[PDB]
Amino acid sequence: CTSILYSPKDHYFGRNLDYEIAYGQKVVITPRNYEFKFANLPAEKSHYAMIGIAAVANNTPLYCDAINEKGLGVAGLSFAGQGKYFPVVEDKKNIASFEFISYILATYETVDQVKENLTDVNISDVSFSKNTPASELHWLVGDKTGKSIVVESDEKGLHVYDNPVNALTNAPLFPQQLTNLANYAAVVPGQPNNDFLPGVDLKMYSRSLGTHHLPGGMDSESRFVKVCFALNHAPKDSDEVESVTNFFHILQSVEQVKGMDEVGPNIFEYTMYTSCMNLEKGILYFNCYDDSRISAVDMNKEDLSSSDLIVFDLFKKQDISFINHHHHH
Amino acid sequence: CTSILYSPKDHYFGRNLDYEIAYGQKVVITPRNYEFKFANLPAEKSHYAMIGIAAVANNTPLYCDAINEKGLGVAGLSFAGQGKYFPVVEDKKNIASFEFISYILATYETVDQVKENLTDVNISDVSFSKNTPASELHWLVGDKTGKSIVVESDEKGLHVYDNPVNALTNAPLFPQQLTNLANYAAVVPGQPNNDFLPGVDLKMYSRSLGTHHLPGGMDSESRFVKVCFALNHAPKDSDEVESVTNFFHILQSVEQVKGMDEVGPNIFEYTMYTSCMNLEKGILYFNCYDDSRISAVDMNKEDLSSSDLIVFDLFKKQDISFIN
Amino acid sequence: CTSILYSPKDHYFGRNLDYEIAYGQKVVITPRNYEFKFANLPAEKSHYAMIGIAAVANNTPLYCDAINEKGLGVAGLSFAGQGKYFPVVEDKKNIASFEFISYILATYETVDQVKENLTDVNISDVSFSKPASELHWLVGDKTGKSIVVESDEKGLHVYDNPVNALTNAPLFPQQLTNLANYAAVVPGQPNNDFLPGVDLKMYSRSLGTHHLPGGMDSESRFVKVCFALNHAPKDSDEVESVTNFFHILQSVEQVKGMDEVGPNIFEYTMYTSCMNLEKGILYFNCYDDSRISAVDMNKEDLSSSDLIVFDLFKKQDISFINHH
Amino acid sequence: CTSILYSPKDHYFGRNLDYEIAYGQKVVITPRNYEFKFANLPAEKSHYAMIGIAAVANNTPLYCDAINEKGLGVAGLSFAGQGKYFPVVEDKKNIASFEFISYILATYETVDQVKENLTDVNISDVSFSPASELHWLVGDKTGKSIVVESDEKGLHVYDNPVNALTNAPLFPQQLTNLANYAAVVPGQPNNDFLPGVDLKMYSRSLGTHHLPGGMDSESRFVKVCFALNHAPKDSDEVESVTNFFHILQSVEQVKGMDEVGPNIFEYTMYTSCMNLEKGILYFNCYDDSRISAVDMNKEDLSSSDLIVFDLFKKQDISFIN
Ligand SMILES: [Mg+2]
Ligand SMILES: [Mg+2]
Repeated sequence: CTSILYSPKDHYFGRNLDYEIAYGQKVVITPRNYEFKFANLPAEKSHYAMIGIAAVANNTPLYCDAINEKGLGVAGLSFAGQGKYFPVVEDKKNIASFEFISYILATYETVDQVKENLTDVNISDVSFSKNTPASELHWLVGDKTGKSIVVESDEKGLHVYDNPVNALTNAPLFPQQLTNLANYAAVVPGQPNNDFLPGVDLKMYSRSLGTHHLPGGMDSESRFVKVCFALNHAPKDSDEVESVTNFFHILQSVEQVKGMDEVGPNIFEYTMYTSCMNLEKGILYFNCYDDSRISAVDMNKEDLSSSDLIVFDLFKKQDISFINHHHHH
Repeated sequence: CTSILYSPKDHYFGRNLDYEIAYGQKVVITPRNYEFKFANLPAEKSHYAMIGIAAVANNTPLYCDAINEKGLGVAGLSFAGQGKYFPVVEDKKNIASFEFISYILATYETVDQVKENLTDVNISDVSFSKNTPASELHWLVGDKTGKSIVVESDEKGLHVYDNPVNALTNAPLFPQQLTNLANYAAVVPGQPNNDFLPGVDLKMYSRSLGTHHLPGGMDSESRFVKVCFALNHAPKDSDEVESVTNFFHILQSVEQVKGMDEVGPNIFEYTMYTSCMNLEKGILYFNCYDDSRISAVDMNKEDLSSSDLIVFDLFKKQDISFIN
Repeated sequence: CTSILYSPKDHYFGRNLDYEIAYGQKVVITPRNYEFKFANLPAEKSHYAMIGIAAVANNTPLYCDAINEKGLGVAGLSFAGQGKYFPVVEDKKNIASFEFISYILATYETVDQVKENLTDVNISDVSFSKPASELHWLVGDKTGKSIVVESDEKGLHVYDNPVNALTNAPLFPQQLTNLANYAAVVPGQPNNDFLPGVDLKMYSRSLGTHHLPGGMDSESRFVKVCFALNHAPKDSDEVESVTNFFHILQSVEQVKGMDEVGPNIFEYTMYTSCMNLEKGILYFNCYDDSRISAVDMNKEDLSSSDLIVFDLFKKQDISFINHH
Repeated sequence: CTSILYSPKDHYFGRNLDYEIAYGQKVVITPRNYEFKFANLPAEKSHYAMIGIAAVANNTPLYCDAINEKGLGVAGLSFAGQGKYFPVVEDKKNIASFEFISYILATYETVDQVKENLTDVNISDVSFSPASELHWLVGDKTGKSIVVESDEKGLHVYDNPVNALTNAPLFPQQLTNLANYAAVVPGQPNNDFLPGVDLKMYSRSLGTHHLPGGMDSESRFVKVCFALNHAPKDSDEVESVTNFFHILQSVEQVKGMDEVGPNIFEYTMYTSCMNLEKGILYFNCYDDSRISAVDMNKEDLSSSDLIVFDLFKKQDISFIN
């Protein structure tokens, strides 16, 4: 998975979800008066409205990534082999991993608040379904200040990191992702000046030889480095549709195509969907592996004082526009 | 630019066109009785119909890439700094660079036929319009056999290469592109076996560490290596919509996003459009940088006995489906 | 800097010291009855004899790397920007950073002993003059195992070292994670699972090492030396072992001009030490002298009380074959 | 193999010989009146003297690399899978591959002269006893070099802008691959990678993080071009020789890293450094790190007998006690 915060003028938050199997994800709006029943926290019957991608089980949204009506966004990203959750304790605020997005977006408005208010939180090992383990995750949190934090629960506890590059993928731990980034400090989008072999005329046979060592792999570090680069150099001061178009192209630059990421014999991890959520406007734009067309759901076109989940299809078939048809005249 | 021939069941031929500025490209069907007038070749008043992406000037299609009604495909890809064209010569068949796609598609049906009949060819330095240079190009040619050839005119003349990887980008010369692939021979889509430090347990902390050195650059070699990999490992035995979807994802893997390939201060080469042509069906599928939705034009729903160019818009605005 | 523990038969411990400034290093033997005076530890007037590379100031050996008569070795390596030292505190055993090699080698015999007894240790911010240099350490012994000792912002950590090598930054767990990025490297030719069904042009020997790092930076040197060490010969006698040891560190040597640390200022491999743990023999050479020199600790009076000092840096010692 | 021409003040020409088996190589001085019996050229009983590394069989120097008394240098480097030799023909000057170094150094003085005189040359398929596939680096005291390659398309002579050579691929392809490393710098790059982001510049020389360290031919070529280009200038004799050995050591092959068969490894067997001005050969080998030196001009160059010294030596340890 790859998640980004993109700040051309408005602010846009979303992710690729890359995996080998779908889990019934949908587009889900949770209105202000849907009652959240948290495993070890008091129920919230009145809260901020939110919109994101979620599975729905027993009338409960299991969010993958979402934003709330105040312009805060949270995305959960696979963290297998690095994450650790901990038993419920009487002296911490226990948030189960599957409810982290819901609780944060129900309650909080800004990244600054989330950072100061995780000091007494424990990410618990509670799962939604009995006899089933919770998925191992870490989180990107971003807001309309254009800044983000990374939240990781690992064997040394809960950590919150300022995110200087507004992107996140999977393993390794976040400080280690930032160290690896500097290994690419010599990369440039155009042609480097020749300080490699001064006095020699190199055969500059292709454009953008400065990106010859930019990573294109499907692994977590390759996708992190490349999406950081694509995000940093993306256009700015763009209006809504141009911004959304640019956002999808950033995440497409680290798309996982079927065949290239083998996780088992003839089993492939691929980009199942891509979400793009406008923090200012409460609009979720999306497409998926089978449908290249971008779709949009505006949370603010619904009744946010209601109490039931509002659900739309996420996964769609290829929506081809047939320019040509039989000539009747 | 990046071009491929994809053979999951039907055969699909097409390309990314990556540049900084558009050249009036549109979807153009040339029907059987449009009269081709060539600089140094007999006129062809009757020929195979074709569909592809072209600029139109003076009622003449200037094709970027196209397929014909018999399932032959030709794509012209930028080859600046490597291509060389030559003055017309009496002892050769002279094809001007800008007419190469039109001529080959009007006249031949198979890759084999093209190879056989290029033996006496000179790619001439003639340009379409007076006082404008011919663009430097090389070409990928593919058909329904699932095989392709690369055609390159350079300082040593004309060369035709069998293409074992069914892909093409820009510089360097094609044998050099092929040698560079061997530099990636240890890449795998999954996890490698640890013969790097035998006896040590490595922390295989991410999926697909076998692709950690797969190139992701915007330069011509990086795109060639990566697209060869994406094409080789793509699904097979797909139906029409699934095959088209997978085709676009293959070329999406080497898409050039604005900002990443700088060809001048604040001037960027990016993926302007993506074409995907079904060789069996004569259907052209396309999208562009500004419109993610795939559009389709079926050549066989037009009147192929006509004599005039049939033209459709290529570049479109983002076509968002508003759900609620 | 690059330090290794090499275990072909006997056990060899040593390092390249890569820097832009020399600081008066010599070969120094400290006999058993030289009195160590530490800043916050009891004085040691009787202890283990050691041999290594040190600067001598105020009749006091400031070791860079050394081994003791029992076959324990400690090498200090630059850790700038990562190390953190702490004020002396009453609840801990405080070892100053510049005393670490002297104290550990004076007092302990094995890596296991060093590990057990670091549990209450604080690396103090005490200098030798009036600032200490930021360091971390490799500790190895004749079991063929080694540990890494790092004091950082989270305090003191001791890591088992599965690869028996150490360079500079980043923190040791990050160095291990980065190794997995090279899991597909092999010394020979990889099998082609990159483009199955395509015959690649395997044009050079050892294409499996095409992505092996050759940079002068800390991570590149770490990855490469781990590879060279892991694949080096075994079952060798003394001279063959020493020769192979020097070649391993040679594989990651820094040549003047490639590591620019300031305007026309370069970090380069100033010396290379190789110490036989079983035999107490230090072998060395330096940037200006390719010939290997040898000092045997056990050819000295180790019950003595004074430092025994030999020249480290030497001019090129050329054997002139013909004359007149 | 890796060969370089290094021009700090005097000019130094030499190579690493990387292989898995030795072939009786020794240091050989061939004096002016040794009679060269060329395969398909007239014999030469009076010619330039030369010094370098060679096998000797049937009183014949089979040179690997050498320089002559006039400051010309030629190194043969493995080129397996790329080189092609051709049958002896009546209308070309045929030079067998195993005698190319001998003939060039016996006959010519400068790189320009060699270029002019290769126009009608055929590198023939004649073998001394098949012939090993080679290509050649030729350099002189001008500080310039050329690459001589006989392949499928015939004999080619290339100007060498980087004064280095390894093995495959063909030389223009080596130069193309060089440009892939255009972004490498010896120190820290300016931050045009992620402008406005403070990177963790955690190591010195992060500019070289993508510099190749492989044992393969392209890795060694790129690295040695960089090491050679950035080496010190204006050095005196011993300082230059020291720097020269370090340049080649930056691409040396340690036993175990280059597997060419089951427990069979290609490694750096010897390293030669020949001063073009002074006619001195310096050498060491895998088993002896001490540099040895043979001076051609301390011998009788009006002689006719080969003058031979041992090349491979035991590790020459200086015992300080
Ligand atoms: Mg408690
Ligand atoms: Mg003839």
